[PDB]
Amino acid sequence: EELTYRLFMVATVGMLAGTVFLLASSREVKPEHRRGVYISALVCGIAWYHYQKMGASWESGSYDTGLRYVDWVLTVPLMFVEVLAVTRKGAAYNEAVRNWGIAATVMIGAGYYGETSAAGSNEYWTGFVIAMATYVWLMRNLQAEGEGLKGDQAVAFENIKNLILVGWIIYPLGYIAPVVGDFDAIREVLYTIADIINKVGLGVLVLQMARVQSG
Amino acid sequence: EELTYRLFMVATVGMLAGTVFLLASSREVKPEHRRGVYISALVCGIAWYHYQKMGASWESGSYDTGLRYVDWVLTVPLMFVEVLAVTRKGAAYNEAVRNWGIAATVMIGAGYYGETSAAGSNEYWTGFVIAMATYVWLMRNLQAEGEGLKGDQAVAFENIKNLILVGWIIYPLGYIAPVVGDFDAIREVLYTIADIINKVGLGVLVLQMARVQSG
Ligand SMILES: *C/C=C(C)/C=C/C=C(C)/C=C/C1=C(C)CCCC1(C)C
Ligand SMILES: *C/C=C(C)/C=C/C=C(C)/C=C/C1=C(C)CCCC1(C)C
Repeated sequence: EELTYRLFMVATVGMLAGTVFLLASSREVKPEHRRGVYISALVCGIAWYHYQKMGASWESGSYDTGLRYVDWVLTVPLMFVEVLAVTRKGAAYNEAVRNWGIAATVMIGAGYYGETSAAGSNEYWTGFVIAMATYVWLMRNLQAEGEGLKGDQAVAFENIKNLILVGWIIYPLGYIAPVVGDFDAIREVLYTIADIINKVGLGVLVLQMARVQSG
Repeated sequence: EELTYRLFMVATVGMLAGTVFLLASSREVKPEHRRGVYISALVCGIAWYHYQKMGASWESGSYDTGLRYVDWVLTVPLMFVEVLAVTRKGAAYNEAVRNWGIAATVMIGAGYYGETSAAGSNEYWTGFVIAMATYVWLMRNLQAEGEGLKGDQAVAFENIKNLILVGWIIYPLGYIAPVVGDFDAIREVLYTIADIINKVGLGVLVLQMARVQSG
């Protein structure tokens, strides 16, 4: 139980560092590519706040699984937005933002729907199935987003895509874990680590893409 | 105590109502003038969320006074943004957003600094002066913003400006109340009512300006 607490504080500090790093480095890219960088720092700042609330809620003996999903419902759509903001602009950006944003919201909501039921129950499987399908629909969209890119942009986008494809697998895995057995304490540890890597990492890589686009 | 709880619940409903009204209504204006409407819906959505937490917190017995400031620090800057979204575009917008945003953030921060100390204390008066100066600077900026507007836009903007000018006076007044005397229960009530009116109201008027700009 102490490790779980300690990791919430480590994440708190990492998310803040990520936020301030990204805000500081935003001045280093051309204004027309800063949007993604700004949304990235926002994601990290939201996560910074929620990890503080998670950490307080854990050492007080009241730990709300709820606070995790509140974070995800905000940050997951925004993480798609970070990415779309460096791959698109104009009407096409506003369209993907709406369409992918809604899909990411539905994924997390289906998740929460299933999570708040008995594991193995019908609600649980329904949640999994609908979120998993939306997850797949999003990963496919993200894979399609790279087609047409050239040179250093293609390489920069390849890194953002692969961070999400590989890095986000742990979330559905964790959801499934407990029907396979007793993986409850470990899931909380792994998700925290994952969140730090996925949110600071993606910000960094969005910042790298924006620099490429600025040279 | 009971009225305060009651009002929290009413606010929660009112903020949600406002959010859905503004999102539904966003299709009725041209894409180029929707931004301010979208931010106004966001503003209402954030307050919806915080008022649910404020309600639940109030029922605890031990009510967290910081929740209010968490909402303000997010929403107050966004309200200035939703205003600048209908009075500005391009570079000017982005600059005003940064600077008025910072200013608004500082105002609420000073407030919080002073609110988290003894009433009458040194810390208290410092928070007040800094927040008030910043408030004054903002209102003076808001006033200047209408210059050059003609006809129906000048009228629509007069309404935005007067909602903020008149509607936000209650906040610093409530801050000073405690040093006159015992006003803790009533302040909560008045801030709640004010928030509904200022947040939903401003959204409606930004929508109305967007409609005017839409022809
Ligand atoms: C910063 C946080 C991130 C990127 C969180 C991502 C979470 C997911 C991709 C969750 C996915 C889920 C499914 C695909 C199925 C099971 C239900 C969820 C919500 C755990
Ligand atoms: C939706 C919430 C709104 C529009 C809240 C507005 C809050 C203020 C304008 C607060 C202002 C303050 C000062 C001018 C001085 C005393 C400290 C504050 C923060 C209460």
